[PDB]
Amino acid sequence: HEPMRIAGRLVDTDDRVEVRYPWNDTVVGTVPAGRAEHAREAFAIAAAYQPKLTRYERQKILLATAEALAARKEEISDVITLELGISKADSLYEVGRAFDVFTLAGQMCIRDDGEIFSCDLTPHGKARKIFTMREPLTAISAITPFNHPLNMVAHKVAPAIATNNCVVVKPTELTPMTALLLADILYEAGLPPEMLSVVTGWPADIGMEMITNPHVDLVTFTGSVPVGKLIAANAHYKRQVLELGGNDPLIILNDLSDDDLARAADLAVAGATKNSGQRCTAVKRILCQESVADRFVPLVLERAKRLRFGDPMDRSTDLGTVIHEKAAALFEERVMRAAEEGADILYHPGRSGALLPPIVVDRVPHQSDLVLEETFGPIIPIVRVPDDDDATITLSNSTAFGLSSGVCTNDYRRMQKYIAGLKVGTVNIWEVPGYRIEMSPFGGIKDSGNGYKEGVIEAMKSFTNVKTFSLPW
Amino acid sequence: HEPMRIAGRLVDTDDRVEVRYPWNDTVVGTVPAGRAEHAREAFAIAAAYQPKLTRYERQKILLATAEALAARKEEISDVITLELGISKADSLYEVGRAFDVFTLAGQMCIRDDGEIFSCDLTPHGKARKIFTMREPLTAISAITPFNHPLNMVAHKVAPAIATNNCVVVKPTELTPMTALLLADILYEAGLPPEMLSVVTGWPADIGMEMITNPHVDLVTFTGSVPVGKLIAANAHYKRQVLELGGNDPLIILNDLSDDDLARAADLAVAGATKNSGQRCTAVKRILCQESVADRFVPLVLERAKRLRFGDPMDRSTDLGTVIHEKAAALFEERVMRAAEEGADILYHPGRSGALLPPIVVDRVPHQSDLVLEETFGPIIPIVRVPDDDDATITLSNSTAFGLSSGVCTNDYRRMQKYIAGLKVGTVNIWEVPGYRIEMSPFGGIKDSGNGYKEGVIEAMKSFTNVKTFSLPW
Repeated sequence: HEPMRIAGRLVDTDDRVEVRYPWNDTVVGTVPAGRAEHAREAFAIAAAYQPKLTRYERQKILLATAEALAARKEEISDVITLELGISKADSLYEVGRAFDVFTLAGQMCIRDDGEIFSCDLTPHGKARKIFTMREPLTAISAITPFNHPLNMVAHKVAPAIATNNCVVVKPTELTPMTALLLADILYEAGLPPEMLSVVTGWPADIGMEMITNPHVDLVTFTGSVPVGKLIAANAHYKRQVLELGGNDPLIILNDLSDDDLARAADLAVAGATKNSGQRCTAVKRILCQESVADRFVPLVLERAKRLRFGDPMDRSTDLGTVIHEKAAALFEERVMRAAEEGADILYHPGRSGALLPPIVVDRVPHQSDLVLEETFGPIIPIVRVPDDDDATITLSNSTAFGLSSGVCTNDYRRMQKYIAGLKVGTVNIWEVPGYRIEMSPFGGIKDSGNGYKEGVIEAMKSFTNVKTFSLPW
Repeated sequence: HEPMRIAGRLVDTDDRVEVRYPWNDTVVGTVPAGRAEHAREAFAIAAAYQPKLTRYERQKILLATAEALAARKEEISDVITLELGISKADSLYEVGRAFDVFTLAGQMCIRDDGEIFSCDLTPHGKARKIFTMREPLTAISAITPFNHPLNMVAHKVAPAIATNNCVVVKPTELTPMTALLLADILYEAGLPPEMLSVVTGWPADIGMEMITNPHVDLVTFTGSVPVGKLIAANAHYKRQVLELGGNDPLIILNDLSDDDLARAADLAVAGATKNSGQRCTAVKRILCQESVADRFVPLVLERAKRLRFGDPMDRSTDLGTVIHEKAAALFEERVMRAAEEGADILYHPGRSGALLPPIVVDRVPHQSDLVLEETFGPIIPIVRVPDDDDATITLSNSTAFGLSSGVCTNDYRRMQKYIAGLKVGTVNIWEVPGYRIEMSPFGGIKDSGNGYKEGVIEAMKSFTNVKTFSLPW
């Protein structure tokens, strides 16, 4: 039972949004069905407040938050698992990521990336210097998805704090409780309350206000392509940082030894199945060159069978549920359909509500919905691709997405060919597409994002205006 | 009489857009009334062509262009003056600016701003490095205003060349001939023709295609607020760099000696009247603190009276016309009206068609349209402000714009207070708002721009995607 947090105040409403635990579809919490007026108030407070925190004070708040996350991780991951349905293993891991986000944002506070230009450069030159500096925006709108109820909020809120911005968060109504808890932690860690609000409600009531409120200088959104494209249409003349899906490959080249195939298999399974496969950067396509497929697939199969799927609150569970039963149903459907198109299902112990096992499918036609569309579940789909890198690259690039990628090979020449040729934001050699540090530049192209980078450092830049000034010299 | 330049080809149409010389309203040229299909063809060519120029080759082209601009400056400034009506003095100066743009873009080519991250940073760390690199976009759409028929095209086209992009430019139908000439110079300088097209036509025909063409990854536009806002609304899910007007102050603080007032007066008159006052960063509001106004105003008056305004092709003319007679009429109107509201017209030798003298007006109510609106002409309007910096800053910040500013003072404390307090993209101490180098970060906030920086360096970043790659280490 959680009210909204509007600049530190608990704000309630009559109507409720029920939050259900996807494992057994029971109500585990309720939050307000907030309305435009609530967001509107949150933004007015945000706009009127001018943060004056020193970099030291910002760092203290961010580092205090990091410890609170560590200290309370069991509690916080319980909340995550209860609304999202991912295993405690995955949700404990999420708290670790959020711990990194706050720690790195805290540490980046001592950093000033100002520049200096000399002006006596051309025939038009002058004896003068130009200096750079950053300033915060009026207010920032953050809209977050169900997949990382904690880490997604952390990524949007920590850089805002670090830069003396005021942010208003609207988490998805599917997983709003983690956000509300994070706000409480932040207020306790000493954040001036005006710097953060978390509002909840139905998209038809409060969603549009997040996009159109006149005080909002920047909308930062992570979510689906259709909602993303909608936002891009409706947030006129506001800066927008849009992080949409991925359809990311793990590419297995034919130079690999059997030992290496086994490591690549480890990556494939982990990358496909972590967070119940609910990552923009999950392995959604395992592109295996024909030559090595017969050796590779059995290794994948063997690993997929070891995974324990079931009760997410059980600490020995590897793989919990996906967000809900109809997502699970849709994913299994895409599997069945691939099979009818010629795919070979190797492992499928059966779906149970929102609980999908780590289904292994081989010889997936790469046109088939399963892999052409983004499939946001723990499917392990192997697409057999030619023993030709140009063909492999063209195939890898043939979807509407372009976020991240993983390539397993020991041949440098081929490595750099893929690095140069994949149309994506990130190419990871010998790691899953999902691999990054919380502060490296993160973002996709094509349908994966509108082309701006995120991660702690780029978010901090993104959340400021550069002001220049020049002095006689 | 000039055709469009579509990837090096001369492309004509039956219907013509007449280009008129604002000095005497006669037709000096004609260009095609291009249509959506022409733009569409330019963009298809752009998208299909993958530039492979080395950085060396790019630099050669850019630097060869610079020398052609210097070599042909008399010819080029003639073309500018004949379609825009600014004095030869101003149009020669414009060629110098474009000379700088190409020179600096050329020299910035040897630069690689790639970064390296170590990954062994947290408990989730790995023995790995992440590396950064930049890649060009599919196609860039550039839309330019009448203001700087040459320099505005230069700023959009040079960084595109420098980054192996393909750009399609649509100059305003008011001053399209300079753009067409620059395209010819670029082709001669060795640019692969696919990398540049210049199309012309009515906004109602070809304008929208520039905004919505599916190959366009980025729209870069400089122009009016209304047209800017329209573009922001219509270019869904495209990156947009929007540079709108300014309403920029020159602020005269009360610490100044009479000697310093005289220098400040020089800045006020130059900043107000240069390019016939047709700069987004023109001095449009001279905010003089009361204490010094009686000493300052006469110094302004005296300098305004020295300006020679008349035939733009006369080399001793300082001040040519504005873009057309109805703009001129609108600006004079705002002056009359300010006078009715209590302003004091000190010098106004009379308007003649599009030719506006450098009108000096004192005691301008700062609510009056003349200074509250952007007045894009060589008006010299003095607004008397209180001997209070907080009031001065609040007044300066009270318009819908926020681009640049100038502050004349010798008191460091007050300097830094204005630097921190003015809500603008740039604060120039002891220079006009318009002062910058062609490669320093340039851009406004509020109604002045959508919040992204331009100038050669930021443009180059803007016109690329950052791709990261990581290697086991």
